[PDB]
Parts: sequence; structure tokens; C-alpha cells
Amino acid sequence: WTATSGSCKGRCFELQEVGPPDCRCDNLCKSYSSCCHDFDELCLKTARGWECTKDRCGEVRNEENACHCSEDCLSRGDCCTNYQVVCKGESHWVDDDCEEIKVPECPAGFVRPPLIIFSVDGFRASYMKKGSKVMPNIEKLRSCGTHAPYMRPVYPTKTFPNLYTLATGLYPESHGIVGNSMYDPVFDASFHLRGREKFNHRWWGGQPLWITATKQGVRAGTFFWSVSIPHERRILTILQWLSLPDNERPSVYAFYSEQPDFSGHKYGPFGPEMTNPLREIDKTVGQLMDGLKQLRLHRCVNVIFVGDHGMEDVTCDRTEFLSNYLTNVDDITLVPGTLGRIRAKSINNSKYDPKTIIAALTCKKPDQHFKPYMKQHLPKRLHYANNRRIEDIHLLVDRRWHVARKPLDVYKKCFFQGDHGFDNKVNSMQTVFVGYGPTFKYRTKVPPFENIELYNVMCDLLGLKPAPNNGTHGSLNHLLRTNTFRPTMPDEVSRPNYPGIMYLQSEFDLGCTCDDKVENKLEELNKRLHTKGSTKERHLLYGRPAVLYRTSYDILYHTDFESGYSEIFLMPLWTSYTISKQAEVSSIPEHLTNCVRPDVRVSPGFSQNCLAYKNDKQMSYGFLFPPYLSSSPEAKYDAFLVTNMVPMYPAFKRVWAYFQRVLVKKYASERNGVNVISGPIFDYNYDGLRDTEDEIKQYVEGSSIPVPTHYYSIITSCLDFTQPADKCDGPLSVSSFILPHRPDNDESCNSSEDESKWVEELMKMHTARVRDIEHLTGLDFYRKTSRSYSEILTLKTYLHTYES
Ligand SMILES: *[C@@H]1O[C@H](CO)[C@@H](O[C@@H]2O[C@H](CO)[C@@H](O[C@@H]3O[C@H](CO[C@H]4O[C@H](CO)[C@@H](O)[C@H](O[C@H]5O[C@H](CO)[C@@H](O)[C@H](O)[C@@H]5O[C@H]5O[C@H](CO)[C@@H](O)[C@H](O)[C@@H]5O)[C@@H]4O)[C@@H](O)[C@H](O[C@H]4O[C@H](CO)[C@@H](O)[C@H](O)[C@@H]4O)[C@@H]3O)[C@H](O)[C@H]2NC(C)=O)[C@H](O)[C@H]1NC(C)=O
Ligand SMILES: N#Cc1ccc(/C=C/C(=O)N2CC[C@@H]3CN(C(=O)c4ccc5[nH]nnc5c4)C[C@@H]3CC2)cc1
Ligand SMILES: [Ca+2]
Ligand SMILES: [Ca+2]
Ligand SMILES: [Cl-]
Ligand SMILES: [Zn+2]
Repeated sequence: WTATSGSCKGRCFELQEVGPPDCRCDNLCKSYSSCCHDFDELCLKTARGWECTKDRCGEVRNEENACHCSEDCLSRGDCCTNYQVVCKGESHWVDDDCEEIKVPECPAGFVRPPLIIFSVDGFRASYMKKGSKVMPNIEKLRSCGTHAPYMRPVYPTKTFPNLYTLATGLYPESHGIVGNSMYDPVFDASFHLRGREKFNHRWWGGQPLWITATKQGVRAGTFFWSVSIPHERRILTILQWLSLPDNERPSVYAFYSEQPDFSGHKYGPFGPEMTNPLREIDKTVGQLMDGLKQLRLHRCVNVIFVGDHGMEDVTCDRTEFLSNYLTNVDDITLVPGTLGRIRAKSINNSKYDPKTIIAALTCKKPDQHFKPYMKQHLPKRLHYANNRRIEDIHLLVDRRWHVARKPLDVYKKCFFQGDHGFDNKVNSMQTVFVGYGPTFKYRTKVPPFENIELYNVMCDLLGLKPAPNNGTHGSLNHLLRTNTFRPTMPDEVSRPNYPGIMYLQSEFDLGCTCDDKVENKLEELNKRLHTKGSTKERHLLYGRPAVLYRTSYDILYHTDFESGYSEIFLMPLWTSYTISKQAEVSSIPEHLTNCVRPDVRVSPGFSQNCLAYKNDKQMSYGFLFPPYLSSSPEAKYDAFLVTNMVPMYPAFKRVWAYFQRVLVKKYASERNGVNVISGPIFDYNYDGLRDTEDEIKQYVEGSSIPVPTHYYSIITSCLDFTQPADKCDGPLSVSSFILPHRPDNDESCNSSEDESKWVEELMKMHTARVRDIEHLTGLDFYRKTSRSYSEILTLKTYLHTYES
């Protein structure tokens, strides 16, 4: 119940929120069905439209008007935004030349430049160019401010997960809002667009910008708006708030537009009906920019123009149905659409086997427009697993398609031409970012970045300290004229050992044979020089990675490669090597096929053994530095050391062998030499972070040799590819992957064919940021370069997407 006979007189769009059962007058009172009777009367005036006309100038104030053209209106702070244009012969903001903003130009009492977030729902990245002729305001912002060609949203590319990601800098798995529709098993509750449930605070984790603001004494305007409040009333409300006395005036605001998402759903991303909503958005920006100019704030306020996601062509006839794959189609609940999530209909059912479901859905049709995964096997770049609201079974859907359960679910539950929510690397899902203001840069293009990064910057723009988040603070410093945040490298926690020759062959009982008894003054000091690390500046191009946790490990040098070897995990954490363009591929000679040599630098007790690999028939082994790329037949023996060896399922060796034998060389050719760092990853609990020694869920049978869940590689070269990787003078170029260590290749429906038809396709799907690998390994890369740390942070957040 709400006693709704209180009044809104003098309380229109209040900032503090009065709790039930007193009535409300704030921008969300409508969504709670708890506005005071007079709210519509007092706070939602509409009379006379939104624009001053020639006759309205210096009128006599009429409180019934939606906005005012009267002489006192500048003082009351409630003129129509075009009041100055018509009545005082002023120019629209958009018609004024782009002049640089070297210093904030703020009116007295303004302690800091305010921030306005202008959020546009469904604003697909390609609109900035494709619709530019009809969006002059937005185009002034873009070309005068700082902009990226596009901004990458989070997965799923849905509204709620993305709008709350923006506000927190957190992944959906972390903030809790993993979809527009969710079931929480511990709540036995369901979060949906229609219903009251979504209003409970228990769904919304993390700390959103406005809470972060308040707690640090920066006052915030309320971010969310009720749909029924027209957009023009939203802008004047932000302008009225900006006229408030210094002590009550918030420093951060948000505006939201349902367009163009609303139309895009009806008419597709580029339907001819799309021109108008874009025209309308632009108008609303114009209005805001005019309102700011009236207030002398247009050279004081930082404005962020940002979208939550893009829009793809989707229609009813492009739906795949589960009922065409499953028999037990009524045992399962499917959360449907542009992404699928599956669970049991009742947990009072022990005969629910996810494996059968996964199997029944795998490569079953040659045309198939989705692919099933257990959530932990989803690409690691999506970070879509560590939450109980994310169902074990996930369906990743082809762009342009839908997944539904039964055909009835579509005809009785076509009406739409557009949708979104696909994999966040898909082009049609990309969205926009423009920043304009005194703190942003002038006429500056920046490379594309991820929406998870903006919270840090917004906190910077406001002189706030960000709550712990998934952005990488400093990686967007290149957007800003002036910086609140100087980032610093984390300190190394573990210093390495540098073992020399300490053990004799016969001290080893590993069950590892090699034909190595093939056999100077000149060339016997030289290979010793290599073991002391004389070719280190060649294979370790950016300094050794730092270990950011306490552990026990040794740096091992060789002619061709260098490793940080973990005495705990009994394999290297990292293995670094440069392959120049002219380097040549060779084969494993017939006599060395099964060669594995003991490492005299490392104790038997801290080494693996071939015996275990013999006894485990699920588990074979592979090597981190590839024998195929040895510089010389002598050097090749280095690659067969027990300390270069890592466990690998036969199925995975196929992917790995192809990567090492063919692709490394190909990359070195195209990119003019590459530096490769490769290693194991252990993330059994799929939280995206390194598991500790006591969290290992799987060992090679009858041993203490832990089995990795993933294998990564970081491949780096010179951005200017006229220079060799090992002699780059400036900016670097990187690409990375985190391959899932899986006992089969069921993910690749073409796997029965030659590795040249599927393997690179798997690796592209599993691309990664260096920073994703950092979270997973507890390492810190690029410690020694000639580049600024900011630039290196940017490099570390880069993701190579393989889109056109
Ligand atoms: C991305 O960035 C985020 C934020 O920095 C990182 O997430 C953080 O990771 C650490 C380690 O996993 C977490 O620390 C643990 O914290 C708990 C207590 O946490 C409570 O307080 C904090 C602080 O205000 C809240 O943020 C927490 O909120 C979580 O739970 C609520 C429900 O209560 C939910 O509404 C939120 O969405 C959020 O849930 C998400 O995180 C939790 C993990 O806490 C996870 O279960 C869930 O699936 C969601 O994803 C919470 O109220 C503390 O008890 C722990 O200590 C224990 O472990 C240590 C191990 O050393 C033991 O020594 C000790 O004895 C304890 O047993 C941890 O310290 C931190 O909470 C978490 N923060 C957030 C906001 O998620 C991610 O790791 C980053 N991801 C990547 C890939 O980089
Ligand atoms: N940072 C930040 C920040 C800034 C502003 C804001 C502002 C938030 C805000 O007012 N809204 C966003 C959240 C939802 C969106 N919505 C929908 O009905 C809806 C829209 C598009 C869809 N496509 N497919 N299903 C869809 C469903 C109603 C609701 C109110 C409006 C939120 C966060
Ligand atoms: Ca949206
Ligand atoms: Ca983990
Ligand atoms: Cl296979
Ligand atoms: Zn939408």
C-alpha cells in the first residue's frame, strides 16, 4: 500500500528518496506506481510544447507551461532550451565553430566540471558514419571531442547487463545482472522486465557510479528514468538540477534514450524508418547543448555520448528450435533469443544429464546456427561463467539468428525485424563512444576499447576513487587532457632462482629415454654461455614477467628459449622465444620422436616423469617451446627437456602441434618476426583468476602433475612491421589466445578434416587480451620496454577480433 494523497508541490524531481508509504515525486515514482496524485499536474506540464516561438518572447510567466520564454526564466532556470535563440538572437550550439577548450570555463560556485552521461540504447557503431548527414549535433561532438570508431560492449549484448556494466566497470558475472531475464536458484526467484522483482536491491551487486559518488561527497542526479516521462522533460530536468544552489546541485547526471533500440527492434538496424529516431536523438542533444550554453556551461561540462550495444537484422523465420534436436524437450527450461541458456525444469529430478543435452545439440545439422557449451568452456574473453544465475548449459547463437524451444513459443507467446545480444566481438553489436569537454581531448581519435573501462575514467572526471573493478586503470589515460591517475607497475612478489648444474643423470628415475649420446674448446664455452643466458635479450624482448604471488620457481636459459619454471606445478609458468621472419621450420628427426631428457639444473623431486604419461591413457604430453623451431640440430635437444614438457590430451595435441608447426612461422612471416610467450593456465573454478596449488581438481594419473584447464600464448611484434620484432623502436602489436585444454574437439564440427580447415578458426574464437591471461596466471608482462606505462596498459587491454 501507498498513502498517495501527499503532495508534490515544491518537490518535483527531488533527489533524495522518501520511503513507503509516503508518496514520491522522483523520476522513478511512475515505475514503482507511487507518485503523488498531483505529480502529473505539477511535474509533467506539457502546455505550449518544448520550443519558444517568436511571439512568446518576454511573455508573462504562466506556471502551467512546460517551459517558459518569460524574462525571469534564466533566473528560475527553466527556459525552453531555444529561448536564447529566438528571443535574444543567439546561435544554436551546433552552428558555432569548434573552438578548443584549453581550460574549464565554469561560472562561480562550480567546484568541478560536471559530467553528463548521455546514454543511447541500441546505438550501433556504424550509425556515426551512416547517419551523420542527419545528426549534426552528434557529429560536432564526435569530430570536436574525443571518439573511438566503436566501443565494445560486454556479453551478453543486452540492455541491463550493459547499462549496469557501464555504471560499475564490472563484468555481468560480477555485478550479478547476467541478463534481462534471470533465474536465481538460491532466491528461487525470477528477474524479468515486467514485474516488481527487479526492484529488489539483492540482484544488483558492485558499486555503481552514483553510490560511489555519494559515499565520497559528490552529489549525483538519479540515473534511471521512467519511460512515460518524455525525453524533452528529461533534458529540462537535468537543466533545472544544474540551476540549483551550489550545496544541493549534483555533479554527475545521466540521460537515457530508448531510441534507436526501440525502432531498431521493429524495423531493423537500417530500415528506412530509422532516419527519424536518429533525427530525434540529435535534436535532444541539440536541446541539451543549447540548455548548457544558456547556463554558461557548454565549455565547463564534460559530456559522454555512449551506447549500450548495437543492432542486428533478425527475423522470425531465422529461428532454430530445440525440439528439432531433443526428445525430452519438456525436461528443460530455455531462456531464449539471441543467446540460449538451459537448465532442468525441476531439481527434484536426478535423471537430468547435461552431457546428453550437450551431445544431442552438438554438430547435429550441417547448417546449424548455434553451438552448445558448458559455461566453463565458453571463450574466456566473455567472462560469462562465475555466477549462479548463469546456467551450466549455454548456447552461443549465430549473428542474425534466434534460439527458441518449440515452434509454438514463437507464434503463440512476424513482429520484429531487429535484435541484439550476440557475442560481443560481432560487428553489428558494437556501439559508440564520444567524449567532449574540457577534460577530454580536442579532435582526437582513440582506438576502440571495452565498455568495462569507462567507470574508472568517469571516476577520474569527477575526482573520485573507483571501487575495485575490472577496468584497467590508466589504460584510457590517452582519452584525457589531464590525469587524476598515474598508474604504477605492481611489485614482484616472488624473485626467481637461477639454478646451475646441480644434479647428475643417474640421480633421476623418470622413465624417460632419449637417444642423446651423440657427441671442443670453441663450441663448448658457447653453449654454456647460452645456459648462463647470453642470448636472453633476443628471446626475452620485454623483460621477464613478474610473479605477483608467493611461489617457488627457477629461470631456465637456453639457446632458443627461456622459461620461468614452477617447482610447485612442476612445469613452466611461462616460456618465451623470438621467431624471426627468416627462421626455418624443421621436423622432429625419426630417432627423437619419443625423446625426453632430464634437466640437470632441477631436482628429480621437482621434475615430471614419463612413467605417469605411460600409465595415464587419457593423457599424452607436449612441449611449450616447439622442437620444430629449434635453431639447429644441437639446440633441438634443449626442447626435449623434462622442464619444457606439459600434459596434453591427444585431441589437444592436434591443435597445439598445428599451432607450433605452421602458424607460428606464418605469423613470423606476415608480421616480420614474432615473440611468443606460452604457458599453462589453471582455472578449475572458472572465476577467471589463477587457482592456487590446493585448488587443482585434476592430476595426470598417479602423479602430482596438475593438468591445465587452458593453454595461452602471447604473440608480439613491432607495430611498424618494416622493423623486425627483435629490433622494434616504437609501439608494439600483440595478439593472444587462451585455448581450452579439452579431451575432444567437439567444439570444432570440422575436426575430422585437416588442421588447416578448423584449427585457426578455433583459435580466433578463443582470442584474448594480455590482461585476461594476467588474471589467469598472476603474471605481469611487458615490464621492460621503451614505452610509457599508459601505452602498455592500453596494449594489455587490446583484443584482436578477426572481424571485417
Ligand atoms: C572483476 O572485479 C571484481 C571486483 O574487484 C573481482 O571480484 C572480487 O573478487 C574477490 C575474490 O574472488 C572477492 O573477494 C571475496 O570477497 C568475499 C566477501 O565479498 C563481499 O563483500 C564485497 C565487498 O563489498 C562485495 O563486493 C561482494 O559482493 C558479491 O556477492 C554479492 C552477494 O553477496 C553479489 O551481490 C555481488 O554481485 C558479488 O558477487 C560476485 O562475487 C562473488 C565473490 O565474492 C561471487 O561469489 C559471485 O559469483 C559474484 O560473481 C560480497 O558481498 C570474502 O568473503 C572472500 O574471502 C574469502 O576468500 C579468501 C581467499 O583468499 C579467504 O582467505 C577468506 O578466508 C574467505 O573465505 C573474498 O575476499 C570480491 O568480493 C569480488 N568482488 C566483486 C564485486 O565481485 C573479480 O575477481 C574481477 N574479475 C576478474 C576476471 O578479474
Ligand atoms: N552508467 C550508466 C547508466 C546511465 C543511464 C541509465 C539509464 C537507465 C534507464 O533509465 N532505463 C534502462 C533500463 C531499462 C531498459 N528498459 C526496456 O524496456 C528495454 C529497452 C531496450 C531493450 N532491448 N531489448 N529489450 C529491451 C528492454 C526499461 C528500463 C528503463 C530505462 C543506466 C545506466
Ligand atoms: Ca539496450
Ligand atoms: Ca580460478
Ligand atoms: Cl580430435
Ligand atoms: Zn533492445
